[PDB]
Amino acid sequence: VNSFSGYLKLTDNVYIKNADIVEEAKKVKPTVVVNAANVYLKHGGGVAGALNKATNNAMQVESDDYIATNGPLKVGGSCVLSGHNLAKHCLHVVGPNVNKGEDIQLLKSAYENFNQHEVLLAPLLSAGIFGADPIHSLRVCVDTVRTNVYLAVFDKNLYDKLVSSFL
Ligand SMILES: O=C(O)C[C@@H]1CN(c2ncnc3[nH]c4cc(F)ccc4c23)C[C@H](CO)O1
Repeated sequence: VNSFSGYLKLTDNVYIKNADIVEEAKKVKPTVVVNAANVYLKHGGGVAGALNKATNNAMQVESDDYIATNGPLKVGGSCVLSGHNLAKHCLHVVGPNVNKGEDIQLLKSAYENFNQHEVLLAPLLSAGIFGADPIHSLRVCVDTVRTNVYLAVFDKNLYDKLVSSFL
C-alpha cells in the first residue's frame, strides 16, 4: 500500500491521474519525482520550470553544480539529484525533444531509467513542450516501465483523451 490517491489503474504497474505534478509531489512527498529534463539541466519551462520554481530555484542551483562537474546528460539518460521540498529524490530524465529533431526511438531508453526505482511519480516523457505525441509516450511507458509508476497529466482534456484511447 502507498499514499497515491485518485489514480486510474491502466495496467498491473501503471496508474494515471489528472493532476499538477508539483501539487502532487508536495502532498505525497514521494520517494522519487521524475523531471522532464534537458541535457543541460536548464529548468526553464514545462514540467522542469514548474518543478524548479516550486523549489525556489534550489533545483537549478544544484543542477548547475552537477553540470559543472559532470557535463551534460545524454538524450535518453538520467541522473538522481535531490527532491528538495517535493520528494526525497528527483530523477532527471531526458526524453527526446522533437522540436530539436531528436530521435523518438530514444523515448524507450528514457523510460528504461524508471526501472531503477521501485515507485515513481512522473510526467509523460517527451510530452508537452518536448513535442511528442502523449498517446505514444503513454504506450512506450506501459510497454517499457516494469516498476510502479504514477503518471500526473496536467491537462484535463489530454488526460481524458489518454484514458479514452488507451488499449
Ligand atoms: O499537455 C500539455 O498541455 C502540457 C503538459 C505539461 N507537462 C506536465 N505534466 C504534468 N504536470 C505538469 N505540471 C506542469 C506545470 C507547468 F507549469 C508546466 C507543465 C506541467 C506539467 C507534461 C505533459 C506531457 O504530456 O504536457
